[PDB]
Amino acid sequence: AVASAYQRFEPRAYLRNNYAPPRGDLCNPNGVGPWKLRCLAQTFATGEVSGRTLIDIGSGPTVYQLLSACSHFEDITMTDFLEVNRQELGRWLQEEPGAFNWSMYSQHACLIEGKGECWQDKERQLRARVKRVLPIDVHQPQPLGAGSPAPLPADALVSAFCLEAVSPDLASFQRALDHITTLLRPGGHLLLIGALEESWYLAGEARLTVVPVSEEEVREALVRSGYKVRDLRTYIMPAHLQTGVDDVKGVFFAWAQKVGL
Ligand SMILES: Nc1ncnc2c1ncn2[C@@H]1O[C@H](CSCC[C@H](N)C(=O)O)[C@@H](O)[C@H]1O
Ligand SMILES: NS(=O)(=O)c1ccc2c(c1)CNCC2
Repeated sequence: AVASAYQRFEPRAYLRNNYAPPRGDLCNPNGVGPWKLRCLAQTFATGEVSGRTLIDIGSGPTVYQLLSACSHFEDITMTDFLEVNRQELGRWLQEEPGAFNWSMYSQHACLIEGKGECWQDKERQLRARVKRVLPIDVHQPQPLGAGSPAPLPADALVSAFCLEAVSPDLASFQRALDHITTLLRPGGHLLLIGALEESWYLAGEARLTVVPVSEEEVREALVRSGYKVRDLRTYIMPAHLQTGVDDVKGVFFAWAQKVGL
């Protein structure tokens, strides 16, 4: 019944808590922001993660996780359980009033990538390759998609801070991973980012209870679901980034392959 708590989820508060200074201050190279974008950028740059269709699971109200991705997939589908979030994304996609400002992130993605691209072009490219924002539920064996417009099976998947924040225990976690994995073409690639050893995090009046997982638990989970773990890294949270919006201990990044056998 996490969903019950997620009913009170405030997008603007979530964004403010996790993507605005200090955590949203990309100037310092030792912060999470740089780190996250760096993991994402290096991965796609290897050129091994490519295709036509890609799906972002539990996008929430954020778009940074697709910044380096849009360069490699022409059809991008973003998703999220809450309508509030799908709407918050819409504001940015259609450049509506009050949309969130992702400039710092677009810019840094451009710096790390090194193609001399300007942030305006990357944002316009991402906006262009995002075809639709679909509701989803990782708890359903068929992720809230009876007959979804989304091209299946997607060529790749990306998920940031979703699974561990929507499942109450390690098993819900494991099963949810199984659910989304079905959406992925064999030989496909998964890019997973999430909290390490986190039990709660706020979001306005919403106070989410979550499953504290370790790098090892994540690895085992990926393996159980049939992935070869291509790359798995962890960022330990510095004291200055440890605010009162949660109790994260670190952030992990995983690059996995749906092993076709
Ligand atoms: N059953 C479910 N299946 C999938 N997503 C769910 C869900 N219940 C809640 N969510 C979504 O879980 C997300 C957790 S926060 C996710 C973080 C976001 N991807 C980022 O990178 O910042 C929210 O957008 C929330 O609405
Ligand atoms: N500081 S951060 O940008 O790396 C980040 C992003 C999302 C979430 C957390 C932390 C922790 N709680 C889940 C949401």
